[PDB]
Amino acid sequence: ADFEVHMLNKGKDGAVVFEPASLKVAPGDTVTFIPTDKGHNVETIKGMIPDGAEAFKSKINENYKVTFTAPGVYGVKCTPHYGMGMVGVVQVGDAPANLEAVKGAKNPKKAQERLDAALAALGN
Ligand SMILES: [Cu+2]
Repeated sequence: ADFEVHMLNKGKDGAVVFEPASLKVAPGDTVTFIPTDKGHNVETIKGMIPDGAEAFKSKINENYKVTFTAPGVYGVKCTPHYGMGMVGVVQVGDAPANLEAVKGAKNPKKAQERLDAALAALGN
């Protein structure tokens, strides 16, 4: 299955957001990060990707389709807007096994707040 996430200067949750900021998918599903507004990208957050996955980083303004295979939680950021909290979580499967590893990863405050909210929205 294929899902879409919009990269926005602003949205429901305020300044510099992924919409949605949380997404539950199955192994092998894809997510396309869409540069609806200019100036954004998507990058994995260190400490927030499960065993068997590979970190990535898209180019600014790249329409970017990512396959999520290994189960668990994936934290993503927009590289320039990470400090400002432009972050999201993609969760592959239920009962993610890397949850406490990812909860311990270090993030700047606005990012941490939005990451915790996305984790809670996903049932964690
Ligand atoms: Cu951004």
